[PDB]
Amino acid sequence: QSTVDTRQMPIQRVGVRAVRHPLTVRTAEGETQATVGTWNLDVHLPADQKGTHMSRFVALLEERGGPLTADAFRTMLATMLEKLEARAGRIEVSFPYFVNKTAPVSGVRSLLDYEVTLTGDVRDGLTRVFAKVLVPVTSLCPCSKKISQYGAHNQRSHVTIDAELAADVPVEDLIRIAEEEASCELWGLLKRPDEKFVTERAYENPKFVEDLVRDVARRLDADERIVAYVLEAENFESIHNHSAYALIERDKRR
Amino acid sequence: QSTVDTRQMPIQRVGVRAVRHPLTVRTAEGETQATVGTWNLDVHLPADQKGTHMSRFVALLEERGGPLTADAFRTMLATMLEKLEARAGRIEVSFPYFVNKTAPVSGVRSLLDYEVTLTGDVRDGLTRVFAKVLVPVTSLCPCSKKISQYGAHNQRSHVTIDAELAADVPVEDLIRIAEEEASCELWGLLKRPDEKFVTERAYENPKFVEDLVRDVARRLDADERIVAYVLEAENFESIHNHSAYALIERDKRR
Amino acid sequence: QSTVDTRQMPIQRVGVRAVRHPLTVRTAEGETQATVGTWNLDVHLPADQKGTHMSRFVALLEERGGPLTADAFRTMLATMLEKLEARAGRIEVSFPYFVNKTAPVSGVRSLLDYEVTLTGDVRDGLTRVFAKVLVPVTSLCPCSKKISQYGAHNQRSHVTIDAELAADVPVEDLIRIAEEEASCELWGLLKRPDEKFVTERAYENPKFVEDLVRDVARRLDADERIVAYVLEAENFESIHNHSAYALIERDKRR
Amino acid sequence: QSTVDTRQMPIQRVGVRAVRHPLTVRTAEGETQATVGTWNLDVHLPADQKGTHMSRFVALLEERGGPLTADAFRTMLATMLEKLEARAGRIEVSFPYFVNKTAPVSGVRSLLDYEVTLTGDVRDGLTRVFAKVLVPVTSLCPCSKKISQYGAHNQRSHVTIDAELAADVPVEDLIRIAEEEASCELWGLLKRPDEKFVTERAYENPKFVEDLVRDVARRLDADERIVAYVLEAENFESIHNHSAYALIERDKRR
Ligand SMILES: O=S([O-])[O-]
Ligand SMILES: O=S([O-])[O-]
Ligand SMILES: O=S([O-])[O-]
Ligand SMILES: O=S([O-])[O-]
Ligand SMILES: O=S([O-])[O-]
Ligand SMILES: O=S([O-])[O-]
Ligand SMILES: O=S([O-])[O-]
Ligand SMILES: O=S([O-])[O-]
Ligand SMILES: O=S([O-])[O-]
Ligand SMILES: O=S([O-])[O-]
Ligand code: NA
Ligand code: NA
Ligand code: NA
Ligand code: NA
Repeated sequence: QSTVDTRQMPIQRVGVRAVRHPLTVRTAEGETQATVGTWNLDVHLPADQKGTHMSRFVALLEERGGPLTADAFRTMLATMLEKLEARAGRIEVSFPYFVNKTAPVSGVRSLLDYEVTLTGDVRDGLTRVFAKVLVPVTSLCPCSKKISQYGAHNQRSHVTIDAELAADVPVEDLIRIAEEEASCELWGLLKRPDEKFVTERAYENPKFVEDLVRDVARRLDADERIVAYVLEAENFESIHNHSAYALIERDKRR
Repeated sequence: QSTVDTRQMPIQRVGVRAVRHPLTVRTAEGETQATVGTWNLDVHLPADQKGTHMSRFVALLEERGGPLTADAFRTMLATMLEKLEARAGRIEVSFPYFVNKTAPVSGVRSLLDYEVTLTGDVRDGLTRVFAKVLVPVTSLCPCSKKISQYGAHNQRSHVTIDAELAADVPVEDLIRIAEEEASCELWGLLKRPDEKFVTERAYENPKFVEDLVRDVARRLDADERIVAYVLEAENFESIHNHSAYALIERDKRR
Repeated sequence: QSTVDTRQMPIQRVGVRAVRHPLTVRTAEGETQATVGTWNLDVHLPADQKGTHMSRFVALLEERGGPLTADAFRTMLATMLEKLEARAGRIEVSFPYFVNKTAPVSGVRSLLDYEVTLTGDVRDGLTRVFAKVLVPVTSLCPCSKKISQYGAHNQRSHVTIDAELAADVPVEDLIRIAEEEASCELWGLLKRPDEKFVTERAYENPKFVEDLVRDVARRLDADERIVAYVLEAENFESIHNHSAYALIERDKRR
Repeated sequence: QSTVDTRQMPIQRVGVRAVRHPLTVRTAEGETQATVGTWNLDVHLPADQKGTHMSRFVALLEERGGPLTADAFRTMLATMLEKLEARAGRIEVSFPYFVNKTAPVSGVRSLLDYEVTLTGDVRDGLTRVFAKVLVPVTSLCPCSKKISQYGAHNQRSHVTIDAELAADVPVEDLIRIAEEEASCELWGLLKRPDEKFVTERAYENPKFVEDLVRDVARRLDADERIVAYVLEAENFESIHNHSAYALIERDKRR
């Protein structure tokens, strides 16, 4: 339980990685969605302690019950520190999140999948909560449209908003900013009139990666509920075998 | 070596998987191209033989020298069967492959990467060789262009040609067929005149995934060198979070 | 809607790939488990038809309701052929599947995740249903144990049973054969006495990949409910950076 | 070039991502090793500049020639900033790296593959260079061995050393530190005497993930060349479907 002097050094994170467990989450309409999560749970290990208890992190996942409300997630972080007899720990869980969506012209309903990561960290007595969402959208190239007699190259794009939250934000709030700022958002089901609509909206609203990151960042900068964010936009170029990438990091405290 | 009756059954494939190993390949331009390969080497195991020798498959990779050519690959398949004391075996290697390309208007030269898989199988008295290439290309939707006042949804597409070879075929020949049948091919480096060119040609040549596979299949059908093939085209839809997909399978001997 | 003569050729499969949709499944205890699936839905396209309707495949997923019982899956395949106006189609869905498990000595309960793929194909008037499960287990090397004064090298292994089913088989039935034939099965939560138990059981039951595939195959050969299977075992070697792979394919009809 | 006030904000990172390109690296043994790299090239964008030139980043890759050495990598970072007309930028390349290795007893020679990431960042008037290597090793559980009558659960482990360099360090030096501190290192080709050797040494040298990271950290702390580092060790538990994980982060300037 105690370290040799050559091993007398603290470990910032020690725990389980990639544990797959089912979870239930709460929508902005208060409804519960069943999803599967990949969990990472770790604690700080004091220089003197030889090792953590790995079994306890799995035990905590089995014990937990109910929707993963922002309140339960904070409770889980505190439960882990008590179960593991630790003073500092991180819990991270990623899962696919589905929003029912209405086609722009037809009104036909379809689910779209977003990748959501929720991270809680307790270090220096300070509890920090982060919500990260990957939103798939459509991007059209302004240069292609300007220099071409007809057509404009467009590609699927991923906008990743990772935000430290001062207060509760629904993920739908983060998804909405990316979808509104995108040349055009994505629907799973589109009838012919909808395809006409999204083809035309994207062309009318071309955006480089730089344009998209700046437009999304300005909206994030205005939401007080967000204290700090890392914003990434990746355009999977249709005319190339690589991607165009823009990153903006903001810490309002600083 | 020796099996119990309960374990007295032949194993069609036994050996090593995912062995990463450097390899040099003689190109159509006669350059020796150095690339990294993931190797799968396996042999049929007779009911009475309890196990193959795993170390020998790795030893063959270390022993082998010089550029990989169609003749060298066949020689390796025979060498392995002799080394492993086996009558039937399969060798599969997948590696990134690069072709220097010339931009359509400016003529600027850039590398484009393809995924090549070379597979040799000896079984039932027959030696079969297969060349599989994943070709990245551009696809433009004919419906989007027809129904829209402006624009046409376009996206990166992968054309996978998996061909059993009656006669040796350079990978470049398979890549060329896919690139020619695509709405537009892909270049790593495009100048603004090139960007204008590829935007326009894609628009002038819209193809559905069904149109793309059918056009590639017709070229494969006309090729005396290819006895049989499994052809796949996937369109990574810009307007959707999923892909459009088509597969044509054909055996000339049928 | 009709093909040019150069494009007058049938396409075996045309449809959507990698569509992520939530689904509910039924356990062998008849209970319902909520899981997320990646769906692939395609139909055969007659030479004359220019193209399928891609929107309909997504519409079918949105329309479907209730647990995905083996009876619903057959109904869905028929519904798709009618919705898409086709005569032949394939529906494939993969999802993580969780079984609550009891530790061997402590009796502590933990969930384990398996990858389950369910595939339905309707071609030549014939309906075929396939259930594929990836089961994670533990493998110990017989050679290492025999030649070493102490210790024996052991690694996580994946056993993949893909089976065409004459009649309904619960996935738990397929998982059980792999877990019983493995040097030792896997538990998410293990107390110290359980770790002693699984350390010792694995050592007492060493199995090469060949031994494991043959032991599992014999059990599959005995289950009439299975008409044909592809069995794969991969050992992720702890002493190497590659894997040991064994494959057995059986078609009882043949 | 020119921004609106709403888009008047700096972008910390803008450029190309996931560009695949061949590269040659001079090895510690002075051999020129040809490998395939995935490149990420980005530059800081000033608030007033509306966009970077994407084509130039690809042009630099095509233009660059000769083996990648520490000096050459620094020269490329400067070349890119001049080519892109930028004052701050990052270049990151990841490639498979092979070291010929000698078996512990038989002395047979086999290649072992590592994942190398070289990152150069110029920002805030400071140029920072980092070498990151993923080293595959073997880990044996000390608890399994102590509590069991026979055997000890062991598994492949990845040790990732991400080091900021005060002075140039060959990747081989980082790999050696991880291999020496591991229960046992990995060889591609092992003869039966070698198998006996590595089985026994691992058993005689059991390490927990906390023990492994602490031992590697002590070597890194003693190294004058490394100013700072993020050290990760992941044990892909044979007895579990998840991984044990530990991370130590250290900045000497702190
Ligand atoms: O590595 S664990 O068992 O503290
Ligand atoms: O499987 S989760 O990453 O969507
Ligand atoms: O997990 S996100 O907060 O980096
Ligand atoms: O799996 S055995 O034959 O090394
Ligand atoms: O191995 S490829 O030819 O399917
Ligand atoms: O729209 S489809 O038929 O490629
Ligand atoms: O995400 S499913 O493949 O487990
Ligand atoms: O999807 S399985 O049946 O090959
Ligand atoms: O090409 S743009 O994204 O500067
Ligand atoms: O880029 S690596 O040094 O984190
Ligand atoms: Na463009
Ligand atoms: Na379309
Ligand atoms: Na072994
Ligand atoms: Na253990």
